[PDB]
Amino acid sequence: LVVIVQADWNAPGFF
Repeated sequence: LVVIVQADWNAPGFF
């Protein structure tokens, strides 16, 4: 749900 690291549930980051 953030921008850093691979990608989360929707956003391109976990951090």
